[PDB]
Order: sequence, then C-alpha cells, then structure tokens
Amino acid sequence: KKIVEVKHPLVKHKLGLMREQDISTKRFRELASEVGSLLTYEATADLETEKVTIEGWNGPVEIDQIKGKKITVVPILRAGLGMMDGVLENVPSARISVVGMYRNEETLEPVPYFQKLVSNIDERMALIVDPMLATGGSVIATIDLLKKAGCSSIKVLVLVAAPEGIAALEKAHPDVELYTASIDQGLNEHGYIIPGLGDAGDKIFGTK
Amino acid sequence: KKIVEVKHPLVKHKLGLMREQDISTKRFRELASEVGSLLTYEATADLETEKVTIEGWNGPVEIDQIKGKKITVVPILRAGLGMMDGVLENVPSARISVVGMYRNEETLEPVPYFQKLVSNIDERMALIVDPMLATGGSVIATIDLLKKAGCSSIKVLVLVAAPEGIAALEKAHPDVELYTASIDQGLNEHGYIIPGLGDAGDKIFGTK
Amino acid sequence: KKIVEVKHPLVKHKLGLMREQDISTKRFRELASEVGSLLTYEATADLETEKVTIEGWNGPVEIDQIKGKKITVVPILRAGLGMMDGVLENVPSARISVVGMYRNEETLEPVPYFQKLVSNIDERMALIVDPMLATGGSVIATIDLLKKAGCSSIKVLVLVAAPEGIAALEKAHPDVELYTASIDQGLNEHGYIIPGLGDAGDKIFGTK
Amino acid sequence: KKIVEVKHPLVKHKLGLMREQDISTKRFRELASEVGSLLTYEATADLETEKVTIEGWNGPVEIDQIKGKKITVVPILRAGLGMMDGVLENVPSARISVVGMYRNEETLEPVPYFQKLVSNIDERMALIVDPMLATGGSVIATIDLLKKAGCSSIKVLVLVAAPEGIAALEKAHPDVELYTASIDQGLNEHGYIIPGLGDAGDKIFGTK
Repeated sequence: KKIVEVKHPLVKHKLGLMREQDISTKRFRELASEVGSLLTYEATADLETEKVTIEGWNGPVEIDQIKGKKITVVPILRAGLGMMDGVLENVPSARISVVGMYRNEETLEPVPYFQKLVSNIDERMALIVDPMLATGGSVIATIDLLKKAGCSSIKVLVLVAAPEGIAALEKAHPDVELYTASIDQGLNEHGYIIPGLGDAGDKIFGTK
Repeated sequence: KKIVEVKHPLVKHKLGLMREQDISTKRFRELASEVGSLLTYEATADLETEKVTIEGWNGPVEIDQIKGKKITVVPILRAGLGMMDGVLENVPSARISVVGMYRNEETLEPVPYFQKLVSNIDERMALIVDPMLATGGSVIATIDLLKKAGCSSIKVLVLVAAPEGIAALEKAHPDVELYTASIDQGLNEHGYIIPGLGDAGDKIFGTK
Repeated sequence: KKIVEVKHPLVKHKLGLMREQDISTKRFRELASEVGSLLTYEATADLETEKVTIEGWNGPVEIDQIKGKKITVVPILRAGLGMMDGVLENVPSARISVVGMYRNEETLEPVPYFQKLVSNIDERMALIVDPMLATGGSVIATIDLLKKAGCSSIKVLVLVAAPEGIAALEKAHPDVELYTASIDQGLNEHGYIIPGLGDAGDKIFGTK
Repeated sequence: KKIVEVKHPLVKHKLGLMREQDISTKRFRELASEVGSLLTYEATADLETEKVTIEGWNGPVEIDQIKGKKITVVPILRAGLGMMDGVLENVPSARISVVGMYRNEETLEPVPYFQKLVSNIDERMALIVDPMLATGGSVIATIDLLKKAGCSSIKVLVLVAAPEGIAALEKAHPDVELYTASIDQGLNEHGYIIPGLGDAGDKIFGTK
C-alpha cells in the first residue's frame, strides 16, 4: 500500500540526465547510484534507534545507534548492482544478499537462477534494489524468496516504475513499501516502461 | 531564524560514530562527508525546477532541470574541505568558493587569510560548509564576505552547533538558514563545543 | 606461462591489512578493490595507443588514445564483484561481461548458471577478475567460456593464488597472463588457500 | 635530478581526455585524481617494508607493512586539492600538510599566505602535489618551506610540467624526485604551460 515517488529536485534532476539517449554507459551507471543514495535516505527515515554510551575526547557521551541486526541490501542481479554503490554509501555495514534473475522476453516471465541470502533474515529489514519495475514479475518473485526465508519488513527501491508494475506489486504484497524516483506512463507492447529509460541492464553493463 | 537539526536516523548514527576517541583520521574524514552528503539533501530540498524536452531512448521526453545559475559551495578552509566530497556528490556541478580563516585560539576570533569566490554570486545560492559552529565567529565572518560580494540566499551546513553560536549567527544574519546534524550543550572554558568532537580540523588532516 | 606477482610495497601493505581476522566487511571490501585497481594498472601496462588531434584549451593538440575496441572486464560472479570498483576506476568504459558459476569443494568442474558476454568479444582483450585462485577450477572454466565465444587475449587478475591453481591454469591455458598480489603456500583439507584469507566471497558480501 | 615521466598508456589516455577544451569541471576534477593516484603508485614504489606477525583468519600470519613515520602529503593550496582524493587513496593514513600561495601573475612569483605542517616533518617523507609546474616558483618556494622545517626527502607529483620549471627546480633543489605525467613544450608569453591544460585552479574549482 505505501508508495513514495521521491519528488526531491535533486532526484528529479538526476533522473532527467539519465533519460538522454545520448548519455554514456559510464555516466549512466554513476547517476543510477547517485539516485540510489537519495532513495535510500528517503527509505531509511524510519529505522529505529537506541541510546548507547561511548567515550568522547571530553569523557563519556551518549549517542544513537540504529538497533537490531544489520539491514540487508538485496540487489536483483545485473541491473541492481548499478545502484549498489550509492546504497552502500549510506549503509556500508549492510549485508549484501544477492538474487539472480532475468526476464524471458517472449513471455515476460521472470527466470530466477541464483540466490544467496544473509542468515537470520527474519530479524532484518530487507532493502530490494532494482532499476525498473515494469510488469513487476522480478520484484514480486524476489519478495517471495525473502518471505520464504522468513523475512518480513521489506522496502523496494526502484528508479522508474510503471503503473502496471505497481498494481501487480500491491496485489501480491501490500505489506511492502515502494520508493521510486518516478512513476512513468505504462508499458509498450514489449514490456518496456515508457517514457522509461531503455534496457537499464544492458546500458549499465555496456552489453547488448 | 530557520534552524534545522537533521534528526534522520542515519545522521544520528554516523554522527555518533564520529564521537569515538578511537576513530582514525581516515574514518573520521569519511563520516564527515557521509553526514555532509545527507545534510545537503535536506538543505537543497527547496531548489526550483523547470521542464525541458530532450531526446529520450524512445523519442522526445520532458524532464526536469534545476533552474538558474549553478550554486556555489563555500568551504571554510581546512576543516571545511572534510565535508566537500559528500557535498559535491549531490551537486557535482557546483562552483567552489574557498574562504580560508582560522580562529585565534586566544581571543576566540576569526583571522582571514584567503578568499576566492565564484563570479556572479548575485545570482547564486551559497552553501557554507564548516564542521563546527562554536562561537560562530567564522561562519559569521564569511557570511559578511559573501553578502558584501552580493550574495543574498545563503545556507549553512554544520556537523555540531553550540547554542551560543546559533544565538550569535541569528542576531547577526537572521536571513540565513542553519542546517546542523546536532545541537550540543555549549562551549567550555577555552571555546570548544561539548560534547562536540575535538579539533575537527586537526582530525581531518591528522595534524598536531 | 606468464606469471606476475606484483611486489609493490603498497600492494603488500594493503594485502597485509586484508589478513587480520578482526577486519570488517566494509574495510575488507574496500581493500579488495584498492588492490584491484593497483593490479589493473600492472596489467594494462602494455595496451596499444594511437595519436589523435583534438581541440585543446588553446588550439589543436595531438594526444594519445587507447586504440581498439573497448576492453571487457569479466568478474566471476559474487566474489569478483568486490574488486570491480577498483578495476573500473582505471578502465571506466570497459564493458562488463559477467559470469556466474556455483563453486564448492565438491564442484570440481564448475558450470555457469548465468552469463552475459559483450558482442565482438573476439576483437577485445578480456580481464577476468577473481579474488582467489585455489584449484584454478572456476577461472579455467570461464576461460573456456571466453575462448569458445572467440576471445583470444585474456588476462587474469587475482588477489591470492595457490601453486596448485597456478599450475592447473598453466596446464590448461598457457596462452594466458596471470597477475596476482600474492602466491601463498597451498591449500588445506577443505580447499581454502593457506595462509590465504578465508572465504573471500562471504567476507566481501557479509554472508556465511 | 631524478625525473620520471610516467608513460603508462592509461596515464597518457587520461591526460589526453583532460586536454579537451569542452571538458567539464566535474569530469576534469575526477581525472586529476585518477592520474594523481597512478602518479602516487609510481612514486611510492621504493618505500621500505618490515615483516610483522598478526592473528589471521586461520591463525598466525606473517605480513608486510610499510616502515617508518607516516608520510605527509603537501598539496599546494587550491589546485593541489584537486588531486588529493586520488593520492590519499593510496596512502589514506597520510598526514595532510597544506600550503597556500598564489602566483603573482605580473611578477610570475609566489605569494605565501598559509601553511600548517605536521610535527616531526623532519622525520617523514614529504609528498608535494600540485597540478602544474610552469616556472617552478611555487614548488621551489614550498620546498624551501619544508627544508626549513627540517624535511629532507621530498618528492613532487605534478600532472604537466614545462621544461622551464623542471630546469629551475633542479638548479634550486637537485636532491628532490620529480614525477610527472607529461613534460610539455614550454611556457608562452604570459607564463602558461603549452600545450598544457589551461588554468587548472579555475577548471578544478569552476571559478575564474
């Protein structure tokens, strides 16, 4: 149910640059992480904290610490690694739980091939990272895995989301929180988001 | 009159880590930027925008662009440089105006020694970045320089602030906006913020 | 045939930092990339160049450009990604051909579960990057994959290496270059490199 | 007397990109550090090591680490800061001793204005970093500074250097090592390196 289209000018601006078909795989990739950072700040605003004491240059000081077991960042392989740099900047001690998956372009169905989750995931907040949310198959498939491993409390970070994807996600896991940099118009006959920003995966890696 | 103490959980957490005695020049310097990045996001939430039509991956597309002349980051020399990496990760195109001055460890006042501002400051927003606001003599001294050079919209990003300094900054330039990561108890005999975080300048650079 | 063990003091130092059991994932991950950069510099020392004239700050000027199609970096999935940051800082436009295979002490002849190479792989140099070269199994397997695709210029970048692996690799693909930061004593009963540095994959990602 | 023009194809390639007139401050500032890192690698290849035994992941391990007092990096204020990022990446533990002095553009001679060096400078290796060595006035002037403070082993890292500056430096201090990415043709009427790369200070900071 909770959806957030971060409207911060810096996010709106940086996303703008990513849309130029002329951009380079290098700059494109970087921008992805910059936006990735901002979405992470916006999405971790509700982390619980706790007073602890340490020794400061002037004697014992009381400080705040995010409490609980380290959060886990879940990148959906290939596409997702492009935003990991920026996410990790805000949360460097996060445990990285990778999930490999790719979309069958004929059936538009997801095809999971690899999974490696941190342990005790039931005690952690999961942060799923992925460039797009087109049909929604990949994010939905990935949330099922996390929930199967026993994870509750999940937040999805996307750069651009298509209304269809959002709708499919809400039907499958209303208990999740969606933070996107933009909600586009919809999908074309091939499952690509429009306006959107092309094949994010290929662009980020420089493949075709 | 505008004073924002960013109480986001990642700021309190990274800030707490900076308080440790133990902390090395390397990690202290990173945390200075991390927190500095986050402080910018808050400080730059008001940026104005404009619509534009560029060539997208799938034809014409209207995007957002931050309007007007690039902003300028004004680091107060030495300590200030410690927070630039993070500030420029948000506004990489910003113009850097260095202003160097040190505090008279005796009289507790600012001693200017160098300044090189961008041109056309009239039409530019300025972000003064300095680690600590103790007496406020430094920030206030540099605001004076910028206002003399024609700048009208100024924002100050700080890690820790003493009420004494916030009180001084306010009665000197109330038309300024203060963004701090924490407001501390006050100054001690020799003018240092308590708890505060030591010689921010010395710790960033590793000098004695 | 061609084996290089970089003995630059900075490499030895950073690698030495990577051996403290107490180290953290964040720090270990960064260092894996710093060494990764230095290793990349040592392997691209023989890249071909070509003159080109452009518009310099003051009139035309002849410069040197790295001739040929862009090189492709090939990180072996999971661990390999931890050294990606460092490698890309040196070759920011390199195409990223990822290869993923599951490897255990039981996977004597690893098979990819996923892979996505760049096109015209036969007209490029390929830099395979993987933290540990224990039995050689994983790396020699991805060289077969690359050679079949048509690639005929391959360099391998590794953090630590066991004589076992180095020997196997040499027996399997002598026409390849091996750059390593350290050649350790050998392997133990369970397949780990000794001294080595433990399960590089798990430390880098923070899993188990 | 010892001069070293790094001829690495990656150093020539990154320097070439810097030659473009249309380049951006962000990109330009970024290449400065990239080349600066490589220069550091080249200049620190002769540092001494000392073995030490620490607790490894699987028990005792003998490691190598750099010997002696931590080195100090001396960026000549303003321009020099543009390369700091890269340098520090190879020696984060370094003590940053800054020195400010702008060149009198009528008398082409340095004008000192700030300095803050680390203690025991006479027991450390100095590392002076400044973008361009035109006439050699600034580097010679700051080496005077360091020698006066008792420093006796200095290395100068620069991106481009004019034969004039190299000659002046040698006459003045032949016991120093000079590392550069390019020895240009000479100085034009107004004392600017040719081809060179414009006014580094301005391009790096985005001023005028």
